[PDB]
Amino acid sequence: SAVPDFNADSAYAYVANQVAFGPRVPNTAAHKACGDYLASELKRFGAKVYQQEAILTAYDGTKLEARNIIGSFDPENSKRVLLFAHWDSRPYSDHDPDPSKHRTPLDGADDGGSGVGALLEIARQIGQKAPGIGIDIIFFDAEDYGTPEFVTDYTPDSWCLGTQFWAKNPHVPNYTAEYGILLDMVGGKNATFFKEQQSLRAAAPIVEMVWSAARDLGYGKYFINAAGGAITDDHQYVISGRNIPSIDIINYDPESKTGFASYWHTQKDNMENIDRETLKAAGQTVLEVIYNR
Ligand SMILES: [Zn+2]
Repeated sequence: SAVPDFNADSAYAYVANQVAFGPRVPNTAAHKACGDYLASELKRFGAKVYQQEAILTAYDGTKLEARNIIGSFDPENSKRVLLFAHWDSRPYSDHDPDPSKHRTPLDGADDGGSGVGALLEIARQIGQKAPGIGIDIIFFDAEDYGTPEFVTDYTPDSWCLGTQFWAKNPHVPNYTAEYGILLDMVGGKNATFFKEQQSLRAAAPIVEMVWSAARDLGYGKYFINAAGGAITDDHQYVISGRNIPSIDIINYDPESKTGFASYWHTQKDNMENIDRETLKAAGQTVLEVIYNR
């Protein structure tokens, strides 16, 4: 139609390809190899790719060799939409039931892999058929290296470090877009995306447009027509730092102890939860919106 077909098999394979490297922990070989892969994949689609490298400081003082990866399509268009996700994997499994796993990196299949894999498939479609507005795909680094449950000292703003850096130092001067859409944990079987509070406060028309498109397409069992909780995530820093109204599409459970999927920040954030039908619902909705709303 006006709108390309999101190939969920393809998105799933992009998730699997990330996970295959090993956990994408900043400073590791797996992180460097996966980042190189992500950059090359955006370039093959025809994006103008920027690799923003910066040394960021984690809550414990670790210097992180961070790399935000930006792919820009129709780069001279002043009218743009930002689509983003984090690509790092957490170095801890600090919600794992087994204390011997708390200090072990997780695969981050849903928490990292899913949003990036959905965006890779979206970007693949954009490369084949221009939507008529500029699109920037951003994979933000060092999102999930915040203070773990077993550390008692507090550090403000310890999450979303790559986004914090970019928002202050964008890849092009005074970068702006009409709106932003973050995908985070968009791969889990039977995921439920509620209207997140920061998204509504900053960008209710964007929320409404996306949730209505999802309903039009038949994905209302995923895009729940209800208010969710407030979630700390990369979009808050895009809102505060670049003044781009942005939303978060994220699996939320209003009755979970953490608000997240059962496997969040555990060793079970692995490929077994990833589901083509969930990826399809998220990805096709985003295509509908950027091409056709
Ligand atoms: Zn996480």
